[PDB]
Amino acid sequence: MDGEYHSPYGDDDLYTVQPTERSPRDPKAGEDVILNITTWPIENGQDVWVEWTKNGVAQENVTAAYDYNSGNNTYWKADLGKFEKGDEITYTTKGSTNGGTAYESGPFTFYVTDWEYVQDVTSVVDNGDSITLNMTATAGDFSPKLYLSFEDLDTLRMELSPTGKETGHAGKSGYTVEDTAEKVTVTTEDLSIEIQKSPYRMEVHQADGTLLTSEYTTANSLGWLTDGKNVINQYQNNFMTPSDEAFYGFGERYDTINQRGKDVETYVYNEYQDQAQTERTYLAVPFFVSANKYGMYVNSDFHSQFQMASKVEDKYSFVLDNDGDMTNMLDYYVISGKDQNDIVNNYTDITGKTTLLPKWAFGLWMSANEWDRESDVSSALSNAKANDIPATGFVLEQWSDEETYYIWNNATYTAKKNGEAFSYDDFTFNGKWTDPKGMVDSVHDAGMNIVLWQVPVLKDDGTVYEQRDNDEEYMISQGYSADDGTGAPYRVPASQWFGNGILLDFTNKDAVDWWTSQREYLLTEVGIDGFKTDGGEMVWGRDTTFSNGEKGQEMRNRYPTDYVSSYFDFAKSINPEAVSFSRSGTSGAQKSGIYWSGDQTSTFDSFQASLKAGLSASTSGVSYWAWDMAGFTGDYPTAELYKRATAMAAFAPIMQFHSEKSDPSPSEERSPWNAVARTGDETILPTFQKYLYTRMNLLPYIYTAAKDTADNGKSMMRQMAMDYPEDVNARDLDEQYMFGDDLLVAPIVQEGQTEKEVYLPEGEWVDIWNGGVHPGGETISYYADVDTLPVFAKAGAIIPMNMTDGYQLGQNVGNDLKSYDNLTFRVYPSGDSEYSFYDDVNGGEMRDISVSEDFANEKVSVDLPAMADETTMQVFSTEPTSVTIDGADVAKADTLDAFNEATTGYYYDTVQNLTYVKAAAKDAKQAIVLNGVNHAPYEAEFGHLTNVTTASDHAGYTGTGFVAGFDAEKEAVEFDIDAVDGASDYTMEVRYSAGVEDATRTVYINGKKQQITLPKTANWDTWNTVEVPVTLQAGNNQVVFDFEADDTAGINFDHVVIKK
Ligand SMILES: OC[C@H]1O[C@@H]2OC[C@H]3O[C@H](O[C@@H]4[C@@H](O)[C@@H](OC[C@H]5O[C@H](O[C@H]([C@H]2O)[C@@H]1O)[C@H](O)[C@@H](O)[C@@H]5O)O[C@H](CO)[C@H]4O)[C@H](O)[C@@H](O)[C@@H]3O
Ligand SMILES: OC[C@H]1O[C@H](OC[C@H]2O[C@H](O)[C@H](O)[C@@H](O)[C@@H]2O)[C@H](O)[C@@H](O)[C@@H]1O
Ligand SMILES: [Ca+2]
Ligand SMILES: [Cl-]
Ligand SMILES: [Cl-]
Ligand SMILES: [Mg+2]
Ligand SMILES: [Mg+2]
Ligand SMILES: [Mg+2]
Ligand SMILES: [Mg+2]
Ligand SMILES: [Mg+2]
Repeated sequence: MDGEYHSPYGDDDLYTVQPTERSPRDPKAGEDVILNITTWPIENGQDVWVEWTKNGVAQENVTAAYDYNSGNNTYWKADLGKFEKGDEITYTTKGSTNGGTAYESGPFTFYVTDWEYVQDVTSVVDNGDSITLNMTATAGDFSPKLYLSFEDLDTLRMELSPTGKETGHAGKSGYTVEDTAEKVTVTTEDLSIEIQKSPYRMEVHQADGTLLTSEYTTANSLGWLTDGKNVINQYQNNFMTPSDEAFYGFGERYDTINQRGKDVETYVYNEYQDQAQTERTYLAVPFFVSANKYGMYVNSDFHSQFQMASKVEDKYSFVLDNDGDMTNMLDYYVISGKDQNDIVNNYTDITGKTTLLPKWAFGLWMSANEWDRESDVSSALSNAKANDIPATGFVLEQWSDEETYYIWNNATYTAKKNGEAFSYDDFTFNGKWTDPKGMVDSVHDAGMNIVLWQVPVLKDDGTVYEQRDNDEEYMISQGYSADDGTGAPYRVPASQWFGNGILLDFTNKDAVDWWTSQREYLLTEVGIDGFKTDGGEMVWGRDTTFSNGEKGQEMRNRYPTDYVSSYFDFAKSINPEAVSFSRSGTSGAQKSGIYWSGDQTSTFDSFQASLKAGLSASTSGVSYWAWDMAGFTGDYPTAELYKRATAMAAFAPIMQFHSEKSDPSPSEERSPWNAVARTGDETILPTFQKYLYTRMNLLPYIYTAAKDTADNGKSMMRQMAMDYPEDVNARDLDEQYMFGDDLLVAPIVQEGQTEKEVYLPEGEWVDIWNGGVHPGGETISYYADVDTLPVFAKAGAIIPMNMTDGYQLGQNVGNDLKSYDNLTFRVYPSGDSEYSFYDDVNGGEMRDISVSEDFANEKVSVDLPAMADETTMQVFSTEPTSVTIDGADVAKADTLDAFNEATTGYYYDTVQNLTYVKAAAKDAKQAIVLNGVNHAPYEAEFGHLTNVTTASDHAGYTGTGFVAGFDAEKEAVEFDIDAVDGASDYTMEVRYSAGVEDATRTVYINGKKQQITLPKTANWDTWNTVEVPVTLQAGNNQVVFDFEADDTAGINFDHVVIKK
């Protein structure tokens, strides 16, 4: 016998076990305890046994029996039997061959547990800023205490002390209590908390009485798992949930946006590519938002399992782990708010606000693992320029020596001792990187910023490399690693990524200062702009111990955020414009930069999953989210996937392309120029350009939304139910979302699809590309070829943009971040709307713009505040008869060139139905009024057409053309028309041409028929308007124009306008 081995918890992995563990790891009462033991080599005459005590009394030895052999080893099972709650078992496993050398493992101790639950509230003590509920338990001899406090008047905090020896924290005092013999009610202006005393049971209501959530119907819902003497290993609570409740968030989730029916694990993990299928994630957060208008946050870094109607149909539960410490209270919050986004804001009050990033973060980020030398970088920059791709972000991954990870590849130097930091001058730069500072300089010269890839582990694959060995030596001697629980440094389990490597203990300030000081020259001298801090999901083992005294169970989820946050703050301390780009974290991750969805494939299935990950991450407070556009590996994406992915990426929080392969032939770059090369489809380039340029045109709206995230907790990209939680059609949507406050984006995420369903909530929605109007409250069908993305503006939207003199979306404005070309505000008038623009170009002043729609009196008014730049309003309406600024008429410009050369004026874009109004910069409010205007036209060519087509051969039409002829039976044009101001009579203007003879058409208004006369126009190049009286009602009015048997003559139908 060369050895024996048993270790009850193995690596403490949630998904797998080592072959020498105890099962169950933590025995409960009535569970059979099995010890898996190994001996080597495989040899006859081996004896394996267990020496042990139960409650301090020696037991008869238990003999192990063989299980199987594998490799050089024999595996055995020793059966200890079942135990009762309270039993303390201590054991040593032993092996020997023929009475000789006994080898052993242990001693190991476990305490047998069982569940104890809250029974009744015996007394209530109101301390003014906290309330204590003294309770009885269903079993055992504890005297538990549940403390209630208010983090705010709409945010309830519960802290449970099973033994009653701990005390909860103070909160707000603005509550009242109505305590009676059978019940206690705690009320604030936002919540009503009703608590039955016997048995204890809590219901959380809004002040108006509406139920938010409640503990399970049978009570005894709240519990702890204990042996009654030494340990508390888990906590649980159970709640009632009706069949229709939807549950969002839980960190970044790849399988579904609605976790109803799932057992959700709060456990960070590095799962390569099949995150959806395994239901795993790098970024896990114990916070969810329910469409029933509340969120719940379990405040603990230990692993938890959320059982969302996965066991019993009307029950959800959380089971939270603990390390045994009986003084650790259960601490969770039930979070209300003014709306769903305010619930997220309240959550970030507790766990941390998003840190506003510099504007460069919101441009295109270019990346490819294959970029591994200076010539690759100069080529990327030249290709970007040759293809008119003004990106703002650049990433290097394969930049280092691949040993120390803070030294440029090929650099030579005099190896240092004692972890002393190098300076740029210490190195002689060779081969792939002859001048790193110059390389960096060239990136900045192109208007981009660079980040370098990092890991939180000191590599140790057993190979010899002088400087790495020097650092490992120093790190261990300073106690800069975490401890394995025996005085030795913690190493990542062997079979994992960076197996055998030593983690830097990021809880240890001195260790962090040392680790970062090795990277300092990169920021102070080389001039980088941040780090792509990869990995973090590397803490295994229960006995793993950190300088803060916490161990592995508690630190696994926290470690990656301690790591990311440590680098983020460090980089920023030296360079205020620095940005981190990471993948792993837990609650609080949002404070430290960008999170991307990790490693996926270039397929539509993966694209769908990526969108689910961004939507769930959003609800969980991680707003600055990215993904590898079109996937980073697998067979190269098809032109169709690359085009569909580019569209979505451009209308996402962070836009970034990337690829896995280190030295492929041909190139695996997910760049647009390489995509053209690989697919042979040259049309990819102008489509990518269109989207990238549109994003840059929208950068003012995007960056303002980025600031709203930081200040008010509203994520940039949001699942539909975050804005419409009561809308039954919005609950499960995962192929569209809101972007900023006012844009609805509906990416085509299915292969071969061109008929896109888009669910439109209540109100009016306008296609931002062409001015097509879509009343809300139904699912429409939008024809989207491979180059097209449905995007719609909400009623009342005010959207800042940076336009060229062309003034259309999709025109290249460049990547200048320090000035605007033509600062423009796109407006869709609807009642009174306001917007606060973040003018970062001019010191970050908030510009409060308001708009007052008054179509009933043919007017739209804009109150423009003082600005530092010339402004152009683009207002969706019919053509004005006049426009005033401060009561003085501004000049009408007949052409766009004339509009551009003017200092002030107005111009009507006939194709887009937009009135441009130009105002000069002034240190004073300016009152703009558009007179004689009506709601924009409903274009006939955008209507639902039956057996009739469009044309554009006779000039003077609005929109893109008109419906041509429309002169045969069963030919029809149907509009979806909104009442401008509620149910009422209105005048409908019908614009047409009838160059040959008088005509008539039949019109149906919500089923009510009338015939209209359309007299002859001078010729087909002459348009006329006819006014028809209609009665419209609230919502969507179906207005169908038909050519019936008694109708006559051909016309060209331009549009209809609704007015008073
Ligand atoms: O050759 C010139 C002529 O060609 C097309 O039609 C010939 C069409 O003429 C007479 O009928 C038309 C009918 O089709 C419809 O026309 C509307 C259409 O008019 C112009 O285009 C016609 C073509 O249809 C063109 O002049 C115009 O440019 C276009 O924009 C309009 O949509 O309705 C008119 C009025 O009732 C009718 O006169 C003729 O009766 C028929 O035999 C012949 O096929
Ligand atoms: O939102 C309106 C409309 O947008 C697209 O169609 C625009 C398209 O409509 C007609 O075919 C005109 O003749 C063209 O000039 C326009 O480009 C969507 O495909 C459609 O579904 C949507 O309703
Ligand atoms: Ca038209
Ligand atoms: Cl007209
Ligand atoms: Cl009517
Ligand atoms: Mg699906
Ligand atoms: Mg609040
Ligand atoms: Mg290369
Ligand atoms: Mg700098
Ligand atoms: Mg009004």
